[PDB]
Amino acid sequence: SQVQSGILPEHCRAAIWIEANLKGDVNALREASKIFVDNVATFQAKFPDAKLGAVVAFGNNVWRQLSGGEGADELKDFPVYGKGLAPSTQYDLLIHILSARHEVNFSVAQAALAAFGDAIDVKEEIHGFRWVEERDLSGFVDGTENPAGEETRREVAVIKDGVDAGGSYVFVQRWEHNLKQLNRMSVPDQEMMIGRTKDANEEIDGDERPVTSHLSRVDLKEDGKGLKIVRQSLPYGTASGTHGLYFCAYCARLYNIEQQLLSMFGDTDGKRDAMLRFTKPVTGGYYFAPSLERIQALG
Amino acid sequence: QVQSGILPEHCRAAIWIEANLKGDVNALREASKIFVDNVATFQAKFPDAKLGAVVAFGNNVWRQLSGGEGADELKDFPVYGKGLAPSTQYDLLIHILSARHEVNFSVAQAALAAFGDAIDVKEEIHGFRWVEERDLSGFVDGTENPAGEETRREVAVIKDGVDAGGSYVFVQRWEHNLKQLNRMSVPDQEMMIGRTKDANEEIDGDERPVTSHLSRVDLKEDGKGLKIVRQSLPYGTASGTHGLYFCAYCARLYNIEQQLLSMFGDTDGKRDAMLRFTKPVTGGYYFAPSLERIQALG
Ligand code: HEM
Ligand code: HEM
Ligand SMILES: [C-]#N
Ligand SMILES: [C-]#N
Ligand SMILES: [Mg+2]
Ligand SMILES: [Mg+2]
Repeated sequence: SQVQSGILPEHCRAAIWIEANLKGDVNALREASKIFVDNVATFQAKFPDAKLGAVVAFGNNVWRQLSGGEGADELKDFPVYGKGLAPSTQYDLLIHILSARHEVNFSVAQAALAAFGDAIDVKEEIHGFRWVEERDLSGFVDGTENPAGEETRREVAVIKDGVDAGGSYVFVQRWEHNLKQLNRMSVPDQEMMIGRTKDANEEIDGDERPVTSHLSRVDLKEDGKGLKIVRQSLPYGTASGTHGLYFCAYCARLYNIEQQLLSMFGDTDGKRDAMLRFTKPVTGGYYFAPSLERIQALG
Repeated sequence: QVQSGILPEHCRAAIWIEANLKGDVNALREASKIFVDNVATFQAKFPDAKLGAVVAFGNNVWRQLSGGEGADELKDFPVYGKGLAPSTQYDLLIHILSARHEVNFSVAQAALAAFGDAIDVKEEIHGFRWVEERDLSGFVDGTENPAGEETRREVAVIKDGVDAGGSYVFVQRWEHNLKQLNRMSVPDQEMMIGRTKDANEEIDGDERPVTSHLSRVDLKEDGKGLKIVRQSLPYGTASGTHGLYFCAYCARLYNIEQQLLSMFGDTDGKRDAMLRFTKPVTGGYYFAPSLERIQALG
């Protein structure tokens, strides 16, 4: 019934994402997941000012085993989109921790690793940070059309009824920005690529921007109803090394996310997102975040 | 006028960049002036960040930029303990610290834009203050660090001569093995450090082993402490490499070297007990000139 604490929080400045494969028997994830959510409650009690939230989510094969094939009807392994333009790196477990304090997130990440122990093989650990003026590292404001407030975010992200009530589908994809390539583009060119102006963050009218602009690729409607998602993405990386956006989105329907990916990567109309001129996705996975009561009923 | 990153206390986050000079040493002259101007711009834009930064130079490049004048104690970081403390001496150190990691990141990008392809970045470490100002080992870090601008200036900043306003910097990245630490009982970890873990109380010098960290580094010469200004912070990922990025400033390189000779077995043949769970993997000495000296880089 109860949603996991990390799906809905807004404005968190820091996050940690851990993606891992299952090394042993899948049944090891049952007690580890219960221990971890108990650990999250302990850290929320110890650091109330952190406004800590976390999510434990599962890949298709593992979730089919843990659920006995019941529910999560849209869950599947992340496919390769655009025949390869969006790679697929589907793992078994996703742990997303977000709060106002990176140091508290770090302790929670250590608790997650202690709980799962050697049952998992960590493939990725990314430390996200909100950058100046809530900008992506490209220099464009991120966040503007993201669903706002608990009520609307719950409507978009949280499954309303049935066996999966309180759960959500998660999509994660790490992008590597080439800022030298971006800086070769004039600001008019970068704005036509995104579909919003850079300094003032004003939307460029849909009839004035290219159909390849990011907003034209992802602001999708079906008979006038927007295919909304709750984004929790953040910048990550080092200034001298790899950096970019760690894309993360929650939705009550995996469909909304998939339609945006088919659009961005050329599968819908043969055109692809103009942001591929300076950044590329290097990982990709779909996961199912059960409700807290469902995690308690894993035993 | 001292560089802004030496003296600030209680920084929440830092970025350290260590690099080698690829191009001409003269490219570091203009780049350093641009960078200190960028730091002043970021301090004006983000006053709440309490942003500071330091540009410091390795022995060979500082001898060229200074014409061999001053910085009498500067030298390439040697290995200590015949190898226990490795040496990775580079040409340039950029240290950025503040209350806001996001501001540090913009300043790091400005540093890389200023130096451009004249440098080869060897290391970039993003430090974060952990819960209760503890090191990742779980011990509080900073208790006996000089407190207040007056005392920190006395310890870190050169008082007179050509180098007035400058400071010597030492950086050393440590990689913690928390599995090895967790195999130790809390009393055994407490005798290794020389302070109690939860309460952070000093264990009397006559009660703790001479190998305890405090016994290795709380050194006195005729009753006067060999003080240093530490700016170290935890770093890393929970699943990968993590530890302490050690950073210290001192008006005399001597104080730092005496602590290293002690920790790594060169003084009395005994080594720091912390080597049971953590090890240093980089090491370098740099000279941080005063701001007036950076302006005069001609
Ligand atoms: C390099 C990676 C990406 C960057 C830099 C990026 C950047 C942005 C920016 C600057 C905006 C406009 C401000 C806003 O409304 O939040 C935006 C909007 C959006 N992005 Fe992305 N994005 C990225 C990847 C993605 C991906 C992979 C998806 C979905 C699969 C996505 C879905 C959205 C949605 C739904 C919107 C809101 C569009 C609207 O309704 O106006 N983005 N993105
Ligand atoms: C793994 C690396 C290290 C760890 C985990 C570590 C940890 C600590 C801790 C827990 C304290 C006690 C609290 C305090 O006064 O701050 C301390 C004190 C100190 N450390 Fe370290 N330290 C490390 C490396 C070093 C190094 C390389 C040096 C110098 C070369 C150093 C010099 C000091 C000094 C001067 C003190 C204050 C001692 C006193 O006057 O009581 N530390 N360190
Ligand atoms: C889009 N973020
Ligand atoms: C010691 N830090
Ligand atoms: Mg719209
Ligand atoms: Mg003492």
